Amino acid sequence: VKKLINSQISLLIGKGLHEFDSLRDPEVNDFRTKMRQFCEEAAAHRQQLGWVEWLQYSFPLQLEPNRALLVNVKFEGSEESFTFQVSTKDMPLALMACALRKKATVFRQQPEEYALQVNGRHEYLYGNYPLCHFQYICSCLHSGLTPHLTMVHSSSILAMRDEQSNLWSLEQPFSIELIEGRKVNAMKLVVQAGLFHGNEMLCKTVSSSEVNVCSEPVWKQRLEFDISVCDLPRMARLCFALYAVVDCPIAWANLMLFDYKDQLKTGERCLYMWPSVLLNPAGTVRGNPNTESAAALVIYLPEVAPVYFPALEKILELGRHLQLREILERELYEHEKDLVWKMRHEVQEHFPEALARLLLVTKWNKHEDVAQMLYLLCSWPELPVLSALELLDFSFPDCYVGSFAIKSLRKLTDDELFQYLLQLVQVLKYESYLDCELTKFLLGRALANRKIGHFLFWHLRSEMHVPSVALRFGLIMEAYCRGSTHHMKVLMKQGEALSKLKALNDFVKVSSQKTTKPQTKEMMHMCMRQETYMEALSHLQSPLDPSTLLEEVCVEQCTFMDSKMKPLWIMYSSEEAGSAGNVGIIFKNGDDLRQDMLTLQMIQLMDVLWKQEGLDLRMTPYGCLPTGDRTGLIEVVLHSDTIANIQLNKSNMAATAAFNKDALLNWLKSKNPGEALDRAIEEFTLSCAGYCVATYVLGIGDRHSDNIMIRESGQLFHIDFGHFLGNFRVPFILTYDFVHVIQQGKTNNSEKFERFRGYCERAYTILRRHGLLFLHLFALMRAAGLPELSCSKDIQYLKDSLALGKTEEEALKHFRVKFNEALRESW
Ligand SMILES: CC(=O)Nc1nc(C)c(-c2cc(C)c3c(c2)CN([C@@H](C)C2CC2)C3=O)s1
Repeated sequence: VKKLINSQISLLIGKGLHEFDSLRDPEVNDFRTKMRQFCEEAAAHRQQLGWVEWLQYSFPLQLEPNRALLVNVKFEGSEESFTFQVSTKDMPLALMACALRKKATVFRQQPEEYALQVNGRHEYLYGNYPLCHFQYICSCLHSGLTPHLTMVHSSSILAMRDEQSNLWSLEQPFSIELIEGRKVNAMKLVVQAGLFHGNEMLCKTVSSSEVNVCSEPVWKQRLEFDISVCDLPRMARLCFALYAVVDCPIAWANLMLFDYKDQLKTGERCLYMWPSVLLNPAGTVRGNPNTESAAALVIYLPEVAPVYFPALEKILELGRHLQLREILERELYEHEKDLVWKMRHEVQEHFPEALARLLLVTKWNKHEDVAQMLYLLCSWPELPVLSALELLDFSFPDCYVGSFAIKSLRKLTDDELFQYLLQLVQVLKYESYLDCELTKFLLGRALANRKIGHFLFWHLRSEMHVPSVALRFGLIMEAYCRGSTHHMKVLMKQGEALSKLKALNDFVKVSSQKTTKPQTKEMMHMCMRQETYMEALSHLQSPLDPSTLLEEVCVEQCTFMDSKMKPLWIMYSSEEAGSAGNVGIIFKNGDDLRQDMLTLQMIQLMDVLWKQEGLDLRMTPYGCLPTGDRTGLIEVVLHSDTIANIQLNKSNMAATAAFNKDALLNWLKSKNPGEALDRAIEEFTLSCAGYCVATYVLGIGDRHSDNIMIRESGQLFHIDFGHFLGNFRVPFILTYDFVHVIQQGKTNNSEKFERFRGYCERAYTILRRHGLLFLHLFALMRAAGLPELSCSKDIQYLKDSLALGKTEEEALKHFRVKFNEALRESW
């Protein structure tokens, strides 16, 4: 059983646990033992949670960022149910009271003993919130559906819990010996070397002498750096770059000068290098695992003796010892930097949220100054979440700064954590050591919230094919599995389904090139009807949303789309869920989805920020999740079609039109007869404004009818981008056919069109006020290595699009010019 769990973890993470042992790495060994203990302690705490607390762990509340409605309620094991009329302002407890009173009269004879389950879902309604604060209830109101809920007793919840159990003296200049290499190229070879603290250099870079490409090259020369050994900061990074010249990049490699035990490193080191696109300080500090083919560089760190980095007590001991200040404190010159450092005590006392700027002006290549910074840091007041997100960036590489950022981030709600989880996982790629505060923070939150654990796992699992993170991410996942053996098995079931979908999709790719679609579709179904497929594809939690249950696969309704990669369309049904159980997922394999996944998350964030200000633009933040190498799932939006399909203006249809411009409007009329047409045009108008502003801010062009879809409700959404941040300055885009629907099919309708302009302006001004949040998240995403999110010019695009330099009046003026130009562009 102990053996079995190891084999199950190995299969789940895609890497045998035996491979960790074979490295013979003390840091790996210590990480595994320490974090296993940490995660098993979390498990012990979880298994003794009270039933309400377990609900909060397993089914965390999905809330939104008077009026009457019908609700159907039943009891766990019963066919019979009661339809109640309640108010939107009523609490769950009031609803549960009604249910128990009805049961008492039917059975002929305590609300606090119950929770309301959403039928056929792992989602619950509970707590002191009015019904309309829950996302499920709001979803039902907007779609006009009846909520269906099930009374679940505390003893049933506890049964779920139970079944799911488990130094300063060294003044000489820092130097190294470059011994030799082992490589392939066409010229002479040169090794550039630099000391870095994050992005900034600790001193000038030093080059090696030119040697012929011959060999297996040899140098055996000392490289001496312009910085004392006592002045090396704790997180000092020695970076190398091999290239050829008569420029031709070949390889690079980094390492930390101190090890994970705070000891200065000696002596000889073999650096297995990574291939280049000269210095790359943000690159990983672990060697290339492919030692067969990787070019190596052997070096010698001199035995200066055993020296450790000074402890915090010694650090603090050493350290213990105006209008224009404000005018610059909202890139700065030499005298301005000195002003800030001079008045660093005043920054702590009066301007604590300017810590970042203070950290950027401190001299990290002088230990007394670094010291002087850390004493202020250790009594620095906790900062808001927004400030802490900036501090996670690689520009702030110091470990005490990192620890301070995490300390300020502990007040993140689970909802905020979920929202920023993609970025936080990517920040792990900047980390220097395995055991770190970010990893412990994420694991802790993941074990305290099953939904966070679900998405943490998949973000990590989806990058196990990347050699530079496979070890780190594999270890984190192993640790998590030690924390929840039950959830490990739940995730294995998802993995087994995805394995079958990959095999099925490979068949479809081959088959689609050899026969007709009806024939490929029929053989797809025959493959799915195999017992191994029916079993593997049925009865699992959706990777897109663990609260969504994918029960019985509806083979007859499964198909594939015509796009190059032939993405699979998989439909499900659930008797217990009813119509809400009718859900679809798309499996797509062969394309890099990461950039589009980022775009969708950012649109999702925009939607939350708008709703927080009482602006609902009726967006469609459909689920999207990377699951493996160029593989991911997409949540199907049902009852929708492409603008292209509708604009074909097919005959013998309700949408058929006298002019092509009326095709969209006629389609909406057919789906929304009578008085319902007005709401659909509004839903269309609102969503159009949302996506117009979203694509403008994110710099998304290439917008055509094949990549835009419309729901029968009228809601417009996008299914391909991407292509963002001006990576084909993209203008604001207004399409004539959409303007036509907004104007109710009329040629002149300023009333409706200017309302639409108002929505766009309100949406735009709200995003400007959270401009810094976007900049900080995108900064952290530079860790991901996306082709179109590589440098400062990509970040600069957002500053320009949100006009953060300008005042609100100037920015709004500037936005109105872009809107008007887009209006003129429309025919
Ligand atoms: C009725 C109907 O077809 N409803 C639909 N709803 C959705 C949500 C559809 C959809 C389909 C596909 C093939 C994709 C997307 C969305 C988004 N997207 C990428 C940009 C993301 C993976 C990164 C796709 O590849 S199709």
